[PDB]
Amino acid sequence: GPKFPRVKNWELGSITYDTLCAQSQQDGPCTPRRCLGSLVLPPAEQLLSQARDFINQYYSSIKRSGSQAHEERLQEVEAEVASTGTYHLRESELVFGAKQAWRNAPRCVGRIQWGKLQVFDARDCSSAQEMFTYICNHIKYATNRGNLRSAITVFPQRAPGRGDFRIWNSQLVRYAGYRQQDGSVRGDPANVEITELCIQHGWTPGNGRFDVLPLLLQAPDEAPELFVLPPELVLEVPLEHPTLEWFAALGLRWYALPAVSNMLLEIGGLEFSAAPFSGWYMSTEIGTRNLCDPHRYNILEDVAVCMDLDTRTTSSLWKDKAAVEINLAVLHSFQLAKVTIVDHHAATVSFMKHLDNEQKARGGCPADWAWIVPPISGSLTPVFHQEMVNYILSPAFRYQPDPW
Amino acid sequence: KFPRVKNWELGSITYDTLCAQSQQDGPCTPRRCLGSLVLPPAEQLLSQARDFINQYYSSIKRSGSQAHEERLQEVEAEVASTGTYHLRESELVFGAKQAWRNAPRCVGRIQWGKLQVFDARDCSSAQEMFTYICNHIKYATNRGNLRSAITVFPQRAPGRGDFRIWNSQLVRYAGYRQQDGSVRGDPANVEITELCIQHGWTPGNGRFDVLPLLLQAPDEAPELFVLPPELVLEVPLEHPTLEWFAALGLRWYALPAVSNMLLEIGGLEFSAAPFSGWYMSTEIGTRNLCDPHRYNILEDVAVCMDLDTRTTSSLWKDKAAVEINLAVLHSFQLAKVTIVDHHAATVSFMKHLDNEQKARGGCPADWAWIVPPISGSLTPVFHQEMVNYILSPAFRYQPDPW
Ligand code: HEM
Ligand code: HEM
Ligand SMILES: Cc1cc(N)nc(C[C@@H]2CNC[C@@H]2OCCNC[C@H](F)c2cccc(F)c2)c1
Ligand SMILES: Cc1cc(N)nc(C[C@@H]2CNC[C@@H]2OCCNC[C@H](F)c2cccc(F)c2)c1
Ligand SMILES: C[C@H](O)[C@H](O)[C@H]1CNc2nc(N)[nH]c(=O)c2N1
Ligand SMILES: C[C@H](O)[C@H](O)[C@H]1CNc2nc(N)[nH]c(=O)c2N1
Ligand SMILES: [Zn+2]
Repeated sequence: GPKFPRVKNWELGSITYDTLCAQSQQDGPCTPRRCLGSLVLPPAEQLLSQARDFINQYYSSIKRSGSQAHEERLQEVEAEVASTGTYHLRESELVFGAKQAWRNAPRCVGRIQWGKLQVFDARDCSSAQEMFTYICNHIKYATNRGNLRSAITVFPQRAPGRGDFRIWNSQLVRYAGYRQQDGSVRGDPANVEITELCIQHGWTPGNGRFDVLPLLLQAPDEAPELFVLPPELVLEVPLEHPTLEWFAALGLRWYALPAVSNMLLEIGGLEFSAAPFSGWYMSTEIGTRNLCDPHRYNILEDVAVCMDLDTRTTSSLWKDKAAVEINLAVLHSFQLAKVTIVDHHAATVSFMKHLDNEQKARGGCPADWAWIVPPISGSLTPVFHQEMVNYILSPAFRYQPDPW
Repeated sequence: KFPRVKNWELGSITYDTLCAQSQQDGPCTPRRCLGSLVLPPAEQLLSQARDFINQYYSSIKRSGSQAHEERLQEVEAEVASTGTYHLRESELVFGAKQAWRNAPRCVGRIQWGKLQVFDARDCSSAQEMFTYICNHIKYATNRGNLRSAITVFPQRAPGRGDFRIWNSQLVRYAGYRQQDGSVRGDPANVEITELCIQHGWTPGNGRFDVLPLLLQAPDEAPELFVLPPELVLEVPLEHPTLEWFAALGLRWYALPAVSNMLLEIGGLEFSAAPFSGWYMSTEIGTRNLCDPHRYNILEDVAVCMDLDTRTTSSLWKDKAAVEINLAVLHSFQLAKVTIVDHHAATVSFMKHLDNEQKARGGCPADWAWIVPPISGSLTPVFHQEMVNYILSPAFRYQPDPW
C-alpha cells in the first residue's frame, strides 16, 4: 500500500488508506514520542492563507476551481484584507463552511446528517436582546414540537479591537446546580458555576433538581444580560420505564434539544465566537453520562436499590444492570413523547455508513475513537472494531474557555 | 514538554515526566493521531544494554557500586568480542517484571511486582519446550488459584532462526471451517486449526476443542504436541438465576496465556516467552463470546431470554451481554477459579496509576484498551486521561511465523 495511514476494520477484515489527512493544516497534541489522543483539551499573512484555502475549498465544492469567478473571489478577499485587516463571507460560503465544520468534527458520531443543516445567518445581530430573539427562533425551528431539525445560528464574527459576541451558557438548555449547606448539590453538578453566575446577575433561583437555567448573553463590550427562556419553548420529556412501573415515580426528566452554545466556529481564518448549533440526542449521552456519571446526577445506586440489586459487591454487575434500564427508560420515554432520539446501536451503524461515504468522497474521515465509541456496550457496536485516524481540518468547531 | 493529565470525575491533575524516558517512537505525529491502530549496530545494542543494566542496579539501589561497574564492563567485553551478550537470571527476572510494568495495554498492572519467572534459556529442542510449557501451565493454574508466570526461552541470535510458539495463546479452541462457510468453534483460530491438521493433528468436531501446540526450535519445521487434558482447567458456564443458561453448553478455559509476543530486555530479544495471569471477565463474556466475528452468541442468548430481537432500541444486545458477563463471573467464582470483574480491575488500575505517579512520575497507558468493552463510563478509567508511549524492557507484537 501507499504512504498514507492504513486503516483496518477488525470485525470485517477490510482495509482503507487515509489520504484526507494530507489536507490537515493544523497540528494536534501527539508526537512520535507520546500519544495524547485521550486528552479532552489538547497577522495578515496568516489570515490570507487560511482565507485562500477556504475560498479554494468553496470553489472546489461548486466545481468552479480555477475559474474566473474563483480568481475574482480570491482577489476580492485579498483587497478586503489589504484595506480592513479582515474580510466577510458570502451567504453561500457561510452555509458551506458551517456544514463543512460539522463534517470535519472528529468527535461527532452524528455526521451522516452533515449535509442536512439549516444555517441561520444572524450576522446582522447588534444587541443581546436581538441575540435572545434569534436564539428563541432557533429553539422553535430546531424543536419543531419534537420532530427535531439540525440547525445553527451564526452571530457576527470577531472583529479587530472590538469585544466578542458570546453566549455564556455551554448549551441553550441546561439544568441548574445548587450548592447545598452539607456540601452536596441539588440538580446538575456540572452547572454550579454558571448557576451561581446567573444568581449574581439577578436571576431568582429555583430549588428543584431540573430547573432550566436562564441565558447569559453578551454583546460586544457589554456585561452579559440575563434572559429567561419562556417555558413553552423548552420541550422536556418526563422519564418512565416500559416495564418497571416505579421508575416514573423517581421524577427524572430531560430536555429534548441538545444545543451547544460555547464553541467557536472557524471558517477561512474568520472566528464566529457565538454560533450555537443543535441536532438530536444519542440516548447514551442522557442515560449513561448525564444520569449516571458519578460527578453528574449519579443515580446508579438509587436505581439499583429500586431494582433490588446487590450494590455491596462489584461482581453482581449492579452498575451495568441499572445503567442498561436507565438507557432503556430514556429511549422508551423519548419515543413515547414523539421526540427524535437515536440509540447507540443505530447511531454507530449510521456512522459506519458515513465512514464509507467519506472514504469515497474525500479519502478518509477524521474521527476520535474515544468519543465515537459509546460509553456503554462499546464492543457491541461496530465502531469499536474500526481503526480511526484523528486530525484537524478547517472549517472547524473549537472549544473556547468560559468568558468569565 | 511534560503533559498535564486530568481526571474529569475528580478534577485532579498530574504531570507525566516518565514519558521523557521513552527512546522508541510510536505511530502518532503532530499532523495525525494513530492511537486507535492495533498494530504499530553494536553501538545501538551496547547503549540499550547499558541503559538496562543501569535500570537493574538502580532497582537494587546499588548504582555506581563495584558490582555495577564490573557488570557494565562484562557487557561491553562480550558485545565487543561477539556482537551480543547474555543476561544473568536475576537481571532476566527484573527485566520481565519491568516489561509487564511498562505494557500500556494491560489493566492488570497493580500485580506487576508479583511474577514467577521460569528460566528456559537452556532449552534446545521443541520437545523440551513442551515440557517447560506443561510445567508453566501446571504452576500457573494451581488448581484454580491462578498465579502469574512467564517462561523465557532462548533469545534470538544473528546466525539462526527463532524459537517460537506458533499458537497465539497456550490454550485456545479450534475453529473448523464448514462446507457452508460456517465456522464451528472459534472463528479467530481457523488458520492455526488448519495448520495443526496439516502437521498431522486429528481434529475433534466440537465448539470447544482445545488445540495442540505447534512448537518451533531454530530452523526446523514446527512440531505438534497435544496438551494432557488434565492440565487444562476449564469452567462450564452457568447463570445464577437463568436455569437454561447451563444448557447452552458454553465453557471457557481458566488460564489466559499469551504465547506470541516478543520480550525485549536490554536490546536482547526473546521471541518465545509465554506469560499468563488471570482473566478480567469482560475478555470472555463480552469479546470472546459476543464479538460478531467470534462465538457471536448475543442473539441466541437474547432469544432464550425472550427479548425483542427485531429492533435495536429494546437494548436487547446490552441486556444479553450483561447476563453473559454475569454468567462468566458466577461460574468462575463457583469453580473457585481466579477471575476479576471490570469494576474491580479498573479500580485497582487507578490505584496503580497513583502508585506509579509517586514511584516514577507517570504511567504509559493506552486508553482504548484500558477502558473495558462494556460499561466504559461506569468505570473510573473512562474519566482518566492517559499518556501513551513506549518504555523498554517491553513486550512487542510479532507477526505469525508462517
Ligand atoms: C443530528 C444529530 C446529531 C447527533 C445524534 C450527534 C451526536 C453527537 C454525540 C453523541 C457527540 C458526543 C457528545 C458528548 O459526549 O459531549 C457529538 C459531538 C459533537 N457534535 Fe454532533 N451530533 C448531531 C448533530 C450535530 C450538529 C448539528 C453539529 C454542528 C453543526 C454537531 C457537531 C458536533 C461537535 C462540534 C461535537 C464535539 C462537541 C464537544 O467537543 O464538546 N453535531 N455529536
Ligand atoms: C494478573 C492478572 C492480569 C490481568 C487481570 C490482566 C489484564 C489484561 C487485559 C484485560 C488485557 C487486554 C487483553 C486483550 O484485550 O487482549 C491485558 C493485556 C496485556 N497484558 Fe495483562 N493482565 C494480567 C497479567 C499480565 C501478565 C502476567 C503479563 C506479562 C507478564 C501481562 C502483560 C500484558 C500485555 C503485554 C498485554 C497486551 C497484549 C496484547 O497486545 O495483545 N499481563 N492485560
Ligand atoms: C472541556 C470540554 C471540552 C469539549 N470539547 N467539550 C466539552 C463539553 C462536554 C463533552 N462531553 C460532555 C460535555 O458536552 C455536553 C454537550 N454535548 C451535546 C452534544 F455535543 C450534542 C449531541 C447531539 C447533537 C448536538 F448538536 C450536540 C467540555
Ligand atoms: C493483531 C494483534 C495485535 C496485538 N497487540 N494483540 C493481538 C491479540 C488480541 C488483542 N485482543 C484479543 C486478542 O488477544 C487475546 C489474548 N488476550 C489475553 C489477555 F491478553 C490476557 C488477560 C489476562 C492475563 C494475561 F496474561 C493476558 C492481536
Ligand atoms: C479522559 C477521556 O478522554 C474523557 O473522559 C472522554 C472519553 N470519551 C468521551 N466521549 C464522548 N462522546 N464524550 C465525552 O465527554 C468523553 N469523555
Ligand atoms: C480498532 C480498535 O483499536 C480495536 O477494536 C481495539 C479497541 N480496544 C481494545 N481493548 C482491548 N482490551 N482489547 C482489544 O482487543 C481492543 N481492540
Ligand atoms: Zn496519538
